[PDB]
Amino acid sequence: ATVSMRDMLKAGVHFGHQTRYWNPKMKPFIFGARNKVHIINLEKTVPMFNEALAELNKIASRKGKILFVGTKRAASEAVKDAALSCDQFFVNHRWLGGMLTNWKTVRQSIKRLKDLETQSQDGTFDKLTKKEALMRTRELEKLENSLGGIKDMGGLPDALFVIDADHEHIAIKEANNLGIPVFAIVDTNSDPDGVDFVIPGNDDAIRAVTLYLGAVAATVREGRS
RNA sequence: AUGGCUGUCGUCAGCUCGUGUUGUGAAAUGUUGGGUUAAGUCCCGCAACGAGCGCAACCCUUAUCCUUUGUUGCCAGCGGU
Repeated sequence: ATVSMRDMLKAGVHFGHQTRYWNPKMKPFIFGARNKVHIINLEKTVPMFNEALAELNKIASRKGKILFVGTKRAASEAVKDAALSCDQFFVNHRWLGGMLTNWKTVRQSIKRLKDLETQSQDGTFDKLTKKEALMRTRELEKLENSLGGIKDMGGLPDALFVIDADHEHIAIKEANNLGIPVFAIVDTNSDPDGVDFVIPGNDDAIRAVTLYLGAVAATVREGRS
């Protein structure tokens, strides 16, 4: 249910950012400065990695629903790969400011969406003009581009897994105003002071991210057993 | 002192709200930006997400044809003038 040290070195989780982009609040996680870029100390990661998955395993044991939030080009598809396979929810393209804190109004949008899939199956678009049809279908891809992963959820999730905390300060802050636990893959540029459970590591690699959420897909299945 | 009604800015494209969020606060954000349009018209991006009054459309008339009717309307195809 855990990962080893050498395979993490294979995915390049030690390759952080330059010294021109590091957040001074992560000095306890910096080994040294090789080639002018900070290198993450791996032996500090694995225990904190297990502190995260063990905590996430109990949340998954009580029939809990977690959220996978990754917006960058690396996890634009990787997040979805884990989601439906691990029976969870997600967002991968656009995080609407006020997705959880303003859940009362965004819930209006998901019912607005579920009407579109229903009208697309029975044959409601093939009785009216293309003027009203094609723009309504373009409204359907617009709504599934963001709400397509949390349409079949209902209510705000129990926990939350986020990638690149710097790029998702609007996401983790919404969980802080609710008290929802945060499991972040914090990088050298991000801030660790807003996360409940930090995991120092690189996120700018498709093989690195799949090593992360691919592993948490196993622990969530351990909770669903 | 007012209702009703009316002009005007101006048929100019703007004016706001709910919720969330930022700020001690007045307020801001949304409604900013890149293009576009007659138009916060539309698209993308975005701590914004949506909704309403507007704009547009639905109304009337005019320009084309078809179906239906032919009086007191009209005169091609045929007779008497």
